[PDB]
Amino acid sequence: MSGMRFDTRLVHGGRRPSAGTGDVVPPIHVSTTYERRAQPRYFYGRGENPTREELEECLAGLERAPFATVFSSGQAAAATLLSLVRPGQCVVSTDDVYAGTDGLFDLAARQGVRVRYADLTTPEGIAAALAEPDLALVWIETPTNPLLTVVDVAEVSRRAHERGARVVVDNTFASPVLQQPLALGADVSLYSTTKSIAGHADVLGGALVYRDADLHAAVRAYRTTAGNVPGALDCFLVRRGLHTLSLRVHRQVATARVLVERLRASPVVGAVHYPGLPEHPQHAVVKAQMSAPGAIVSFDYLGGPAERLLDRFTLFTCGVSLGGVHSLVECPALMTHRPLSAEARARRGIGESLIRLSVGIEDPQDLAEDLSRALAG
Amino acid sequence: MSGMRFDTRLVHGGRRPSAGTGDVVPPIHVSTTYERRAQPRYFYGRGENPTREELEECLAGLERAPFATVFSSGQAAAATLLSLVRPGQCVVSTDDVYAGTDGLFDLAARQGVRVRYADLTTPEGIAAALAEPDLALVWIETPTNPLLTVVDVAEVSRRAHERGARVVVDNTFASPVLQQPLALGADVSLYSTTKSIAGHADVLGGALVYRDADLHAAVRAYRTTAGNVPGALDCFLVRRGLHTLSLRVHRQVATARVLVERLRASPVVGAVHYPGLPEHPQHAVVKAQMSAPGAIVSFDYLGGPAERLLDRFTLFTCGVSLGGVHSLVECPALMIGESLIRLSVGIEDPQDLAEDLSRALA
Amino acid sequence: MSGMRFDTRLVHGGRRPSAGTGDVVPPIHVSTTYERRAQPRYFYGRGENPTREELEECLAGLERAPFATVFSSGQAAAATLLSLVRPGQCVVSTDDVYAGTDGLFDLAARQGVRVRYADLTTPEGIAAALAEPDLALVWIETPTNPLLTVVDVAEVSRRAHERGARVVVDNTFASPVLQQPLALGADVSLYSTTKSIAGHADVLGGALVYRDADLHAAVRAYRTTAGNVPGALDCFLVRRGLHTLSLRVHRQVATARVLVERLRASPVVGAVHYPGLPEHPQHAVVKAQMSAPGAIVSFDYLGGPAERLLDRFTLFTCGVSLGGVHSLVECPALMGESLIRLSVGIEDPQDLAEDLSRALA
Amino acid sequence: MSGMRFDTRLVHGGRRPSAGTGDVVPPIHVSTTYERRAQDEPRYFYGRGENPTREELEECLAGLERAPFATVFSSGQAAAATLLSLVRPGQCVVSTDDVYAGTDGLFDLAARQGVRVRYADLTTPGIAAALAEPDLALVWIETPTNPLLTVVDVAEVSRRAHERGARVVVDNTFASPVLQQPLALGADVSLYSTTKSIAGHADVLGGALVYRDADLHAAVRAYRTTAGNVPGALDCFLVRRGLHTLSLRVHRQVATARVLVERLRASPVVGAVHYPGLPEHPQHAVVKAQMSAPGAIVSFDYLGGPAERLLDRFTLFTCGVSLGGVHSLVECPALMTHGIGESLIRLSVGIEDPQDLAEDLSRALAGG
Repeated sequence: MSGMRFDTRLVHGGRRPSAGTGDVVPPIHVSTTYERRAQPRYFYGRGENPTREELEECLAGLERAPFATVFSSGQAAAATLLSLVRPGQCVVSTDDVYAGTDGLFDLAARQGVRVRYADLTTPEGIAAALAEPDLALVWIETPTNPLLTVVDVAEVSRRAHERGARVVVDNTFASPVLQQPLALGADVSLYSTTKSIAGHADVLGGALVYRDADLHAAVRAYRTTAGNVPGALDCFLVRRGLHTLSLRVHRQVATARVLVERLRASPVVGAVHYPGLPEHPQHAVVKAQMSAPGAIVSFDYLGGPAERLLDRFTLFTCGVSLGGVHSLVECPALMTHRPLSAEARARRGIGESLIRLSVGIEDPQDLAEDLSRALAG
Repeated sequence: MSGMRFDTRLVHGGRRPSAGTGDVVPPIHVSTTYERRAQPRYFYGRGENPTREELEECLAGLERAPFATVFSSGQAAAATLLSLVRPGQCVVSTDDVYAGTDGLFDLAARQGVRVRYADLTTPEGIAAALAEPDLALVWIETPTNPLLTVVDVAEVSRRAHERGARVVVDNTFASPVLQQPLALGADVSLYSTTKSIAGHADVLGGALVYRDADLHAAVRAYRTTAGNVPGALDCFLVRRGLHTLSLRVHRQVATARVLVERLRASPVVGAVHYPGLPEHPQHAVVKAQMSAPGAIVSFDYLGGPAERLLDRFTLFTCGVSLGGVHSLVECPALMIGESLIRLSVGIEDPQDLAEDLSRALA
Repeated sequence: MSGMRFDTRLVHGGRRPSAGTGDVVPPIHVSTTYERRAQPRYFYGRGENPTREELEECLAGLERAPFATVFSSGQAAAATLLSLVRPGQCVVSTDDVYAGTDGLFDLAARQGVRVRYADLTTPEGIAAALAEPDLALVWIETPTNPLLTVVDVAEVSRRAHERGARVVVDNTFASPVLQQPLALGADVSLYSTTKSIAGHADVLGGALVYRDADLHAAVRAYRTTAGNVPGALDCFLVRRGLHTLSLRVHRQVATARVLVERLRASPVVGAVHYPGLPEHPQHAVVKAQMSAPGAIVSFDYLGGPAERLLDRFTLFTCGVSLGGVHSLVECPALMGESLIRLSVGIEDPQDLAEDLSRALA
Repeated sequence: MSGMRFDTRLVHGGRRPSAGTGDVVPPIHVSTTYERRAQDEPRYFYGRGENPTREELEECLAGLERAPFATVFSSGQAAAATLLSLVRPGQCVVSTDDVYAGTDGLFDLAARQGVRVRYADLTTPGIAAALAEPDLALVWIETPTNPLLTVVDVAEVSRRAHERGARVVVDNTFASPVLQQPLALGADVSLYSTTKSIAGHADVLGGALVYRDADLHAAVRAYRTTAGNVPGALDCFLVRRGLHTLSLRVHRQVATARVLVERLRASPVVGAVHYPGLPEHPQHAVVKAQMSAPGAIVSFDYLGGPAERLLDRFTLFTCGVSLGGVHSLVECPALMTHGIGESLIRLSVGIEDPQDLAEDLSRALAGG
């Protein structure tokens, strides 16, 4: 795939043509076991599988990276990377990370990993955070959920590498269509492929994309031992969804922009959060590192109880997750951030009436009409 | 899905709620049999299946039609419709029809059906064609393969209905994104969903979309008896591909236009066939019945035997079929001049495809 | 697979090695299209598919036959075979065929095929039946549904071939574990693989198994033109179920014998139909052509409306189809008026016997 | 499934009715996301946490051991990793010396987290010494062992371990719940690679834990959700589908293994033959007390020359690792997976015809 552009690699990356039969779509390798005398690289499915390898080759290609490793889930990918941090070492992350990531951070702390939360949006926040001794890993999620703030990956990576730390970007929100963490200076891109990469809300998966060969050996050794491998049929569905990733993301972004303007015009809407708004507090950073501002929107609803707003949607689905072809709506205080106390949410800037939209690929006018009907301004 | 626009119907058409569990993507119904005391519409998988029905509901909705029936393949859909023509009756069709369709025509002829091929692009061709006695079915493929000629569906349908005949359009090439045969006056839209509807070259399927309730009973009776039904996992894959149909088709068309301009400037290219060219012999009809001119292109290669060109592609795949995410190239005569080449445009980067095409031609 | 016994062929028949990777289970070929320059037998999925071919090789091997062809369903396999009969020619069939088969016979008749139903259990029935002019096909279902009548395949085949007719046996009920129609002299074995061959009630399929090369060309030409091909994922599920076919059938038969003993001892049961009973009117034929008497049983219920009996089962499932791991019960007249049919699954025989007894009570 | 016998539970365990349509085989729930307003009782939020197809498989597995809980995983390793994650810094795990290589791999990781791992001989009243360890949290029993097929008395070790307050897990992958019931024997957890005989068709990876403790249940589910080592729905469907025929396959495999053992005992190029069913097996009394049949794994010392040459001669047995599937497998632990001689050979007996398998084995042993 040398010289081929992004949209071509989506279709042909890892597409091994089939010797003898010539299948355009590679066959699905379900076998757990391999005949030793018929080859000698394939021994057992937990360690080796061609369908899985083809997906990894495709993902790596999307970032022009030498390596990728896929997992049973996004959580499993994060767990694997975090497992490389030793007791006594430090991970610096931000406060507002994905609840699952925080869940993993809690597990790591109980094994003696130091987790330090920080403000990575200011020079003083960054300097303070990276002053931590034995700093092993800087964990960046950008844009963040659900307030959609962004962290300057290139700048944090520069400062972090001065301290000898590894930098990972959870790039699930943006996808490699919109953001290229390795090109920005990060060491690892982390994905829940469950979201926009597979894109059809019908399979779980995770991925790490990176360039370091020692990291590659460590990641592969842990996956084989921990056994957090995806099934071949799952890899097939992720790979199949991947073909249309740039098509889907481009449509989702265009519709999100339309919905943001509807929200700004509604009398029952307060603050509107979107990386693309000119008045976004980190607009220069968004423009510098995202080719488009994404398909997630959040806003403060002023018109009455959030539960009633959620009940009025007839096209948007009320549920968690994001990135899929079906548009979704949730209220973080009632759903994704319900386990937190009201005081914890207040401290994080997550109001009771904050609403989050994940824009799918439905007709933008249908989505706009459903939103207006629900808002009932 | 009333009031919902096309792209919304692609995502939510037939997206039946799961009571209790609340699944957004409906679960895949693989069971061949059903407990009778637990219900009473479902008896046996060949007759009834919820996953298959959801796909049919989606397809019917894309044409705002009351009925759709899916099949194990496009050929099976065609066979089913053709089975309704009785011995002694006549089918009139476009001359360049799909070889499989012609294969079916040969079978029908051996059953006492009269098959007549005709030029349906002229008023004289149509009048001559539709003068056949016992005319039961007019079989229109438009645009045609591989010269991409176009037939006026509304006009042929008007004349055919005066003779009481049924009109089917094989709408595989254009897809319902670009052409709406029922809205143009046809009685049936026929699809190989194997091509652009499923779109990922990993499943076979067919479909009929139509409005007549008597036709519906006959089509379903034949499918149940002949058993040319698709599997549930196949319906799942077709339905999954359908979500992105308008995304894929719009991209394929945009890139086809880019390739056509590259072809027109190549000195080893002669005639270029594409419904979107201003000088296309039926361009007025294209503008009237297609919302965009499609993703299939054909052209005369002047540089020698087609094999010389075909061996040089490094991104296009040399193989048959069309409509998929992977770009395909073939020589119809090998796989209509000896050096006529047909392109099926996929969703790769247009500049990569244009470079591969230019490299092969040079 | 030469020299390998039946149970081995179930596991390794058509199990083509994967060059390079060495997969023990062959990978699933979903691709509809093939690169021409990368080979040249594979052009398009409706015509050619390695996963489908592997299943066909396995099925042919189970009857030591050169050819097999699989289809989207048992009905499609039957329809394909029926398409070879010309208007004006005659098909002779057993009177007790599958309802779907009767549906196909009606379709064929509306195209000018003559269908004659006959008693193929007596010498006079056979002689009368096979006297039809232009006899093209003799259609044997044995044991029959739902009365479990049995037809002597070797004898009918002998007489039919004298008349130049082709003989097909619908071998769905028995499966190739219990009955081998080609070895008995028939020309074609027909299967709904939907039933015991796939065995898990989760995929539709059909198959024809035969030896004639001209028939092969005709069958494949029709399948390609009619497009009644199965998908690769479906072929995968059928092939996967096939591994355990003899294990499942042996268990089902053993349990069926226990249930038959229960039925015969019930005061609310009249006639009991089962090929293995000494008093079955064709028991000598059963002993000569079936290695075991099958897993299907039917009987007359005398205790009241069939619906009342059906409602009382708590383990048997009330539904159509047969051959699967789940035991099924149906009333043919609703789905004599009081005839009940059992399809025995692989549950514990004592659990199934208790359920049947509670229901009859 | 109350009152139903084992073979019935294989077919109907977890076979949840489909409201409205009445599907006999439950539909495959592939959706990762769930509509919140569509649930009378809100149980499904997100696929990593909840999935009906996965739950039906778990319900079936739990039912096979008459246990209240089961949890399935992306692999056997992931099931083991989950259980091992619950051992805290400062605590001790005691294990059978000859454990599965992957289990040893996990033990190495745990040791780097401040867990003390002690290997022991649990076949002799070895047990007392082993269980004298301070802070003993977990006793890890694999029985029969691989590849020498020695057996550990589960009830006895469980008795001694519980006096010390330790948890007892049995890796029951080799025997399967058809032949051995660790929870009925006194253990706290049954651990499976369902990749092997439970799925049985060598076409899906999976793992499982089966247990009774509700506090354990909460911890195991919390870890699986956070670590994300969950299986896909299509994989659960394939494991569940394979499970239907589990007792049929195992009974056949055992019968054929007994035939092969007799063939092996008659060979001039075979030394020691290892099989739990042999009368002279050193733990024969324990085998009879805790296994309903002696299993489908056989190993033996090959005396005829280099093992690599022997492996090349099989034409029906497949040379490869893993076990329990419908296809018979052969390996040489010293050359492949690993008192294990250079010429020790292990057979995993499949469901092929016993006479075909015996002839292939005899042909390979004879050479020529």
